[PDB]
Order: sequence, then C-alpha cells, then structure tokens
Amino acid sequence: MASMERFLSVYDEVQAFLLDQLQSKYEIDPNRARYLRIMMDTTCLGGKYFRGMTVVNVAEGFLAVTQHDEATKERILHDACVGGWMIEFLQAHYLVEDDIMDGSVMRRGKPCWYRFPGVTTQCAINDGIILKSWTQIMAWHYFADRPFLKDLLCLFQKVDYATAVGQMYDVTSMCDSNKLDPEVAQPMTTDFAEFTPAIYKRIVKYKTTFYTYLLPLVMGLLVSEAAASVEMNLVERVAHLIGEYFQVQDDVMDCFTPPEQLGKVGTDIEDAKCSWLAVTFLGKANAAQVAEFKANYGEKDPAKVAVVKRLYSKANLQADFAAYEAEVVREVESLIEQLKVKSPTFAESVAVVWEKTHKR
Amino acid sequence: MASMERFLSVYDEVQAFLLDQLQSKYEIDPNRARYLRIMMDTTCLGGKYFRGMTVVNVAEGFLAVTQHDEATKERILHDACVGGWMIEFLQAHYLVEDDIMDGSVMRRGKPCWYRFPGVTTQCAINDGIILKSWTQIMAWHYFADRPFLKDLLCLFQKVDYATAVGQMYDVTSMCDSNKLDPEVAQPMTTDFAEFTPAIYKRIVKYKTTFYTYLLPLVMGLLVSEAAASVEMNLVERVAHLIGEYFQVQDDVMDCFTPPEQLGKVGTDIEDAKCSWLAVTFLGKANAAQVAEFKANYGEKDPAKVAVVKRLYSKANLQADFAAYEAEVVREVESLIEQLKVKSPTFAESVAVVWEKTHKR
Ligand SMILES: CC1CCN(Cc2c[nH]c3ccccc23)CC1
Ligand SMILES: CC1CCN(Cc2c[nH]c3ccccc23)CC1
Ligand SMILES: [Zn+2]
Ligand SMILES: [Zn+2]
Ligand SMILES: [Zn+2]
Ligand SMILES: [Zn+2]
Repeated sequence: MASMERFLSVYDEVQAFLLDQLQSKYEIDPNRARYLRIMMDTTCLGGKYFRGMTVVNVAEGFLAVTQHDEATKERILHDACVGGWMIEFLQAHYLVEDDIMDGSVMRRGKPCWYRFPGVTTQCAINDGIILKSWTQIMAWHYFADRPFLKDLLCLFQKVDYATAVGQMYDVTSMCDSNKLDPEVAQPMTTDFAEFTPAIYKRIVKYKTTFYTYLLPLVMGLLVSEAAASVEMNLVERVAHLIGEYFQVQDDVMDCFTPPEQLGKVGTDIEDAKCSWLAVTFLGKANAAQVAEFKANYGEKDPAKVAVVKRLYSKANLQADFAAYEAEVVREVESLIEQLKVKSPTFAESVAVVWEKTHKR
Repeated sequence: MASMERFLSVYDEVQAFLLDQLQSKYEIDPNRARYLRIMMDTTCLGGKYFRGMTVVNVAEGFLAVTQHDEATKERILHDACVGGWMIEFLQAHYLVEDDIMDGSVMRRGKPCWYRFPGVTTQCAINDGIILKSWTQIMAWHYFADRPFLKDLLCLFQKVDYATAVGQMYDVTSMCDSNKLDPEVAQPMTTDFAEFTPAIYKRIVKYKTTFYTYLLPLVMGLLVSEAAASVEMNLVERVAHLIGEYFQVQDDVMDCFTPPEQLGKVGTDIEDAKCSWLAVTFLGKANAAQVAEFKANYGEKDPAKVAVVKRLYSKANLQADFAAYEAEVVREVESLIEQLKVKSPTFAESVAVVWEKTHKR
C-alpha cells in the first residue's frame, strides 16, 4: 500500500474514532460533532503533510532492513501514521492560535479559521485547544500498550513546550529585552541591537525546528524501536540545521514571493519581524542604509514597506543567501555522513528530508 | 508543617525549577524569565487554592491511617502539592484563554491578564498555552519515577479535554444546535428550546466539575496510591453533583452579587448564557413572562438587562434554589454514606469538600 494513501486512510480512521468517542463518552450531539469534524478538516488538511509523512518515511526505511512478521510491519506503519497525525494536529493547534495572535487574514489561500463567519475568535481559541488535546487522545488510545508510549509522550511534551517558548521569542522579537514589562505598553525597538544572527537563530530553533524536523524524525525512530540506530546529538544538530534553513526560505518568500503563490499577503516588514532578511541587511548596511531602515521598518504604510523592500533588493541579499545555503549544504552533508556510522537507513531518511526542503 | 504553607513553599520551588530549566535548556534570557515569572504569579496566584489544596487534604487524610516512614510522608505531601499546582496551572490556562475568548474586563478585582498594557492578546494567548505546558513539565520532572505517573497523566489529559469540550458547550449554548455552521454567522436562539436542565447540566459537568472536583479528588487518591479505597463510580457521581451546585451558586452570584464582592461586573444576561437562573425561570414562567424574557435577554442595553433581573426577582427563584439545594444535600449525603463502605477517610475528605462549597 502506498504511504500517502495509508496516511490519509488513517486520518479518516482517527477522525471517526475521535468523533465517536465524543458521542459515547462526552455526551456530544450530532450538530456539534459536525462542527468539530469540519473544524478538524479545515485546520488539519490541505498542507503537504511533510511532517506526518516524515514519520512514515523513517519507519518505512527501517522496515526495509529489519525482520518482522507482516502483521508487525502493518502495526509499525499504522503507529507511524497515528504519530504523524499527532504532529499534524499539533501544528494545526499552533497555526490556529498564531493566526489569531497575529491578526492574520489568510492561510494557504483560504481565510484563517477564526475568520470563518460561524467560528469567530471566541470559538477558534478553544477549537485550537481541542486540536492539541486530540493529539493526546490519539496517543493514549492507539499507543496504550506500546513500549514507546512514555518516551513518545515525554518527547512530544518537550517539543510542544519548545514551540510555545519559540512563539514567545517570536512575538517579542521587535521589543528591547530590557524593557519587557507586563505593566507597560511595549515600544518597538529603535536600535535593532537584538536583530543578530544568534538571536534570530534562537527564535527559529524553538518556534520551527523542534516540531517541524526533530519531532518527525525522532517519532519515526520511536515507533520503529530504533533509537539505538542513531546518535541523538547528531539527530538534534541536523534537525536544527535544516529547520533554520527552512525558516530562512520562508522569511525570504514572505517579502519576495507573489501573494497568489504564497497563499497569503506577507506582512513581516509591517509586523517588524526579526526575519533573516532584516538581520542580514543590518549585518551589511552602511550608516545611511541603517538609518533609512529604521525610519521605515515596522509600519503598515505601504510607502514605507516599499522603502524596506527596495533597501533589501539594492543590498544584494540574494548573494548572502547563496553563501548561507552553501554553508548549510556543507554542514548537512557532514552530519549525514556522521549518521551513517550507525545507520545508512536513517541517514538516507535525513537526506530525503533535506532534499524536500532544499528544492521545495 | 501546616498544609497551606507547604503548598505555597512548593509553588516557589516549582517556579524556581521551571525558570531555571528555561535558562539551562531553552536559552531564555533574564528579561523574558522575569516576564514569565510575573505572568505565572499573576495568573496562578490570588485565588483560594481550593483545587490544589484538595489534593493535599485527601493525601493528608490517608496519611493519618496508613503506616509510612517519615520520609515517605514527606514525599507523598510533596507529590500532593505538585499535583495540586498542576491543577491550579491548568485552571490558570483556562482562565487566561476564557477571559480573552469572552472579552472579559476583570477577574478577582484585577484586569484580566490580556488587558495588562505590556501583555496584549497576541502575547496572552501564548502565555496561556505556556501555563498548560508547565503542568506537563512539572509532572515529568517531579513524578518521573513514580508508579502513578501513567494513571495521573492519563486522567489529567481526559480532564483537560473534558474542560475544552465543556468550553465549546458553553460558548455555543445560546445558539440553535441545528444552525451551527462554520460558514454562517450564528444568530442567537429565539425559542430558547435548548435552555433545559439536561443541557445546562451538560455544560456544567464538562466545563467546571471535571477539573474543579473530580481531578483534585482523584489526584489525591493517585499520589496516595489509594485508588482501591474507593469505588470510582461513586467518586465521579459525587464530584459531578457538588460541581453542578458550585456552578449554580456562581450563576446566581453573577446576577445578584454586587460587583465589588464579585470582583467583576457580571455579564451572563448580556452574554445570553445558559445560566441556572435562565433555565429555572423558563421552567416556571407563563407565556407573557417568556415573551418578555425573549425580548430582553442577550442584549447589552442596560434597560433590557434590568428587565431580565426584575423578571428573575419577581419569579421567586430563591425558592427554586432552596429546593434544588435541599435535593443536593440529600444526594451528597447519600453518596458520602456509600463512600464509607470502603473508606471513612476519603468520605470525610469529600464531606470537607462539600462543606467548603455549601457554605462559601
Ligand atoms: C507556530 C508559528 C507559525 C508557524 N511557524 C512555522 C512555519 C513557517 N512557515 C510555515 C508554513 C506553513 C506552516 C508552518 C510554517 C512556526 C511559528
Ligand atoms: C474555564 C471557564 C471559566 C471558569 N469556569 C469555572 C468557574 C466558575 N466560577 C469560577 C470562579 C473562579 C474560577 C473558576 C470558576 C469554567 C469555564
Ligand atoms: Zn506568529
Ligand atoms: Zn513566515
Ligand atoms: Zn467563558
Ligand atoms: Zn460565572
């Protein structure tokens, strides 16, 4: 059976389980079940399923080199699909909540969930809470007897927490750290002194890389009972490296990719985000260019946004990106080589993860 | 050592652990640590700690009748305090998010967290996510080797989920179920046909009773390794009974308790909430009174709110409440008696829980 169709069939199965359990154990009525069914589909489906399918792909790799009864192969693949959906539902939670937090309009070419006429923010905040709660309902049901349950739950929690911490780093990235204070309304930074590579790295590591790259890779190892086929420090290093590169692409595309292909109107400049573009620009600008950036960044005024984009274009950031990319290629290849000492199979799953990121 | 001071000392210990782990493992800077410290204090402290202290009180009861080394007594009490704080932090999550969802102004006489000038909704939604994430960080750290870890995590998840489901029942309680539809803006009910005792019961059971009464009682049993001293079906029945009574008091006070003692301006009428007052009023009103209720309920206009309050006062709901109360006293006493078959100690902890609710 093809991996994607297996993964999609498991979605339908998990959805049916969750809704049927709501009816049998939580007293749900059919109309609210339908609302939640639509909410699940609208918030969980429509992406590429890169994260969930990486769990499946890692598990598939180990199945090719490990002796198992057929029924065991099917159990491992089913577990990998359920684990994958846990990650996809975790992402769905964070997308719903982040779109509300940021006042976003569109995502993947459709209105953000909270903007649907029959949803509203009051409902959508709680819908997002339910989405993450479903990840745990899945795990406790499908993985109840599994030897990896404890390790899986502990990892999933740490990744969830890291993502929330990353969200805090992101939403506060345009404020001066020494001025953070719940009692006092927060001004935007004027010096941009915290727009550094190391601080940018910290936002991205926590907000993006743990859930997008580390969690799918390690979840694939866990459901395969294969954590001894890897040096975990290498897995973390390669996950953080590829994840940062992924976010850099995303930051570049926010500014320069047309809205129709982006599926949204990018607002990183108006939002004063600590983006790779802003950090790299400030790392090469002269005094006059810095001053012009300061006078225009973080303002909705389309003229000032236009000034920032022209500053980026004139600054030849394409060349900094090519140098960054070449360095990432160097390091990802080195880590893939270190991963072969213990598992050619896992190293190849990482190579596939890298190829799908680098040529997306 | 007195129970409350032990519980408060454990708060300081847990807080120090969480913040120190953020510095050692999550790359936090001192200013963001301070923000999170203030957020924790502001959202977790200032209540009565009824929920957390019930864990401690249940554990204390069993310590009086069970043979243990002194060090074991201290471990059990420390575990009960950590478990109690898990519940208090779970509540804090739901209060932060519910205040944002509902546009609330005040809570316990202070502005809601999201209204602090230096917080804002963008931050506060994520702060609420962090609060619940902290419940899991606590459990995995303090309970890592504990025999009750799995049962505790599984129970906590089900209660978290039930609460989110209850939140959905609450926010949708003034809409017609057959008209729920993410695509279509939701009108308020005109017939109030779903303002029934059974539907009200369902909102309250899930939104309030699981986390407020069932979870503290069962958590006390778990950290005491005492689940065999109870019939769990009795524990659930008594928890749901006392919890409903607690919410009924809350609903009455929303309308009739002065704002200064309430610590907020009650808006259940304007919010068109399915409150005990509205359900009980509709259960006894004549046709003219129903029509006047319909023309005035769920509107911000203070004149129309005033009409609803006069309808409630004229309807002699105090007498329905006294009859409801007397029936609850009957049933709570019956269940406490059934609980004595297996544990006088646990039955007495429930009697204390009931006394603190009934005479609050
Ligand atoms: C949770 C927050 C919003 C999502 N972001 C990661 C991210 C970057 N580009 C994406 C495209 C699609 C889906 C997710 C992403 C991390 C912070
Ligand atoms: C999470 C939502 C808001 C809180 N509510 C329970 C509740 C009723 N009265 C209270 C007074 C103080 C603290 C909590 C409560 C359950 C739904
Ligand atoms: Zn965001
Ligand atoms: Zn982006
Ligand atoms: Zn509410
Ligand atoms: Zn209330």
